[PDB]
Amino acid sequence: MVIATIQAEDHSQQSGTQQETTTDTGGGKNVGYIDAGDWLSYAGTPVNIPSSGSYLIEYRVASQNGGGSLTFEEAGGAPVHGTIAIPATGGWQTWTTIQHTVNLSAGSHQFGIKANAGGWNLNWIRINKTH
Ligand SMILES: OC[C@H]1O[C@@H](O[C@H]2[C@H](O)[C@@H](O)[C@H](O[C@@H]3[C@@H](O)[C@H](O[C@H]4[C@H](O)[C@@H](O)[C@H](O)O[C@@H]4CO)O[C@H](CO)[C@H]3O)O[C@@H]2CO)[C@H](O)[C@@H](O)[C@@H]1O
Ligand SMILES: [Ca+2]
Ligand SMILES: [Ca+2]
Ligand SMILES: [Cl-]
Repeated sequence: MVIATIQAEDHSQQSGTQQETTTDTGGGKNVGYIDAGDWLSYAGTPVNIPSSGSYLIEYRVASQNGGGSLTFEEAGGAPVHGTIAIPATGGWQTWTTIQHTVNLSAGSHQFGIKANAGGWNLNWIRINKTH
């Protein structure tokens, strides 16, 4: 089941990005202007992970030219949970949902996202239990 949908713009701390209106389905905002080394923290909204095992993490992303990469991690930078490439969608507001599985320990987590490479926008993240 879905543990949580986290809107990208609901970060508690960030470095180097900016919010903008999104035209994706449902409206609201996206995080843009993401460059290599930029980061977002969700430490202000802890997410309880009910059991140790596999979780499918989904990212609602847009990218004009491609080349982007992110790491899904614990806020602060360690441990790291996984990395995923962001494909080109051909527009800054042409959206798609990408997916990877990570393995998480049970308990209270504070998540963060680090941009390894830029060129992508983020609308929201969804964390799913798949074990
Ligand atoms: O890897 C070496 C390179 O590091 C670059 O700087 C990194 C830095 O080493 C790394 O620790 C940092 O991780 C951030 C982390 O600082 C930040 O912590 C937040 C926290 O989430 C927030 O809740 C709290 O309020 O404030 C903290 C900041 O004081 O969390 C994010 C998300 O988890 C982490 O990615 O990131 C830096 C930038 O990439 C150097 O710039 C480079 O010179 C060096 O070679
Ligand atoms: Ca930036
Ligand atoms: Ca959003
Ligand atoms: Cl970059």
